Amino acid sequence: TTSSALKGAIQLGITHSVGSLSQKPERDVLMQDFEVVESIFFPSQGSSSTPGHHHGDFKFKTYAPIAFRYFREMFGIRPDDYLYSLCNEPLIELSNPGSLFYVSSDDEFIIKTVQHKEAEFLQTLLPGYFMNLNQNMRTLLPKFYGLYCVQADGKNIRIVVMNNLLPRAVPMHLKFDLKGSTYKRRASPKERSKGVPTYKDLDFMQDMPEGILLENDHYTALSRTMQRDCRVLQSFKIMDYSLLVGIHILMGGIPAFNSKGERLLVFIGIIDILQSYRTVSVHRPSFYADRFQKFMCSTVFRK
Amino acid sequence: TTSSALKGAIQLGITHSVGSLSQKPERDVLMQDFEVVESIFFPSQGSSSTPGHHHGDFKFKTYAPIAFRYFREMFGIRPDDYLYSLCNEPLIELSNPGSLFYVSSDDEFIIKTVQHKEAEFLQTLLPGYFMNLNQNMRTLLPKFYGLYCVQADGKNIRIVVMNNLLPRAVPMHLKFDLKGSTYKRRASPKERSKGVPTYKDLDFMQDMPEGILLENDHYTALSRTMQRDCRVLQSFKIMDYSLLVGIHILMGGIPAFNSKGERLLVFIGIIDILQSYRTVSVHRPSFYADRFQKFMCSTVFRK
Repeated sequence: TTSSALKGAIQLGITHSVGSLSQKPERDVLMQDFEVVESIFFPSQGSSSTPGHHHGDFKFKTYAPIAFRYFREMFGIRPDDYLYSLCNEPLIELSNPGSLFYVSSDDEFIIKTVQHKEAEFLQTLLPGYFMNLNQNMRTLLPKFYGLYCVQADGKNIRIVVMNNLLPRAVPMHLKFDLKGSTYKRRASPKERSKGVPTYKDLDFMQDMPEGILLENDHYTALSRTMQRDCRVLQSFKIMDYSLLVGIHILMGGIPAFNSKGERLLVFIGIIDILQSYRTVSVHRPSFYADRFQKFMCSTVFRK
Repeated sequence: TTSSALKGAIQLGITHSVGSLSQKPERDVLMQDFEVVESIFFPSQGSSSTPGHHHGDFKFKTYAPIAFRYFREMFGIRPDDYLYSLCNEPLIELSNPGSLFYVSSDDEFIIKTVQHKEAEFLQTLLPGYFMNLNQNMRTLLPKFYGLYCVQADGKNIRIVVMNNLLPRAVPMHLKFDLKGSTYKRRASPKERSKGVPTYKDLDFMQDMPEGILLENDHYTALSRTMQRDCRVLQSFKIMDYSLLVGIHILMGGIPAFNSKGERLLVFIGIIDILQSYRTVSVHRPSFYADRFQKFMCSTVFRK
């Protein structure tokens, strides 16, 4: 039960870590806060912790606690809802190729697994992530809610908690994953035997040759924050990220769009961020991010 | 003419540096931006610059240009007004013991001189200063508008541009400079032969034994952002700063206050910041900042 052992510790780990944060009074974030790493150990019969069929014996670390309560707050995630969704309702597994990929019962939170490299990375990129939120409210970047580590019998599973663009609340008729490149960028046979498959660039150019149409006001805004997100991402030497796009042929938090003659609710966000600088040229990530926006404006079309 | 040589270069230096920034389109700040140092050289007869009786021959460096346009913007300093006030109206000198202390004609900007140490410092503390603005709008900290350096015949005069709490627009009947300490913290004989002298702690405790009274709403707010500013300052290992307080016995941007029976417009802000970590204990700055607020609540009184 590699999984059930993890599944429980994560729920038990967060209840404590975040629960006990909520007794302390809130106070602004300082630079020092991004580097903190608070831990706590979870024995079977520890008074101040709890025992468990899950909690056989382990330690639970949470990175940058105070930054993440900020980030949650700024995302509008009331902590009661956070730790209800995660720790109180049986979260559910999901195949997606040692790394796991869990999801909340309410399907508003993804819990991914991440390698030591990709995790320490994220950690270093918190201050830019902060500088981003506070300057670009409509940022299509991933919404990171938390970063933790379940150290288990001499092995560390580190995990990231984040939003889940396309939640299941509103149905998705179409899903595209887009990089602005082309090579082997079709869907696998397996993938198109799904119900609402996630197509890719080449698929999009033959299946949606007419673009996805937007009114000048909505397009302007989108162009604007693509450009901005791309400038950030570029700054961090990041690449191989894609624009996940949920089409809904109609809390409609989407944009006003049109097919080749019909009303739409698109739903989009940038994904697969944590990958940068470990042999690409010094001007590669720039090229990648130009290609990106320039292409997302044969994807999202105007007038 | 050590001074007139500086006075002109500063005006000529900023016009160019900031003027030419305004042709480029605005774009968000990134962490990389805090470390940039842009320069430009000012010969007598340089086409793309200008000549000058002031500009005999010098180089002009501006630190973190893009962060400072952000900070200006956030302070509501329209750049046309910035470089009119500074570069277009004859700024005026001021004794205040090689360091000079200029002021704008309109008296809305102080131009101080700073040593290599205190300047590089400020530079390192920009990201926290950013994290502060964006989290505490009513921050009693200094408003840094710009940081530059006039390299002159093989010597660097570095200078800081900032707000000027008590401007002369509204008259100041009383001025206090307060640290929450006491030792040799009286006014010099010279100082009290001024018109509107800047008294200090001991003076304040005998001259204002009745506090400075505030209504629960206004006091709450003040307490709150003292506490917060002090937490920031503490974080940066900073001390020997004071609360400059302008009393006006009545664009009234002050707070509602009362004397021992009369209406008031107080005007306050934290000053003398750039001094930290260069032999004080690891918990000294904390002690300094506790003393501070705890004392500023025998200075600013409630109910």
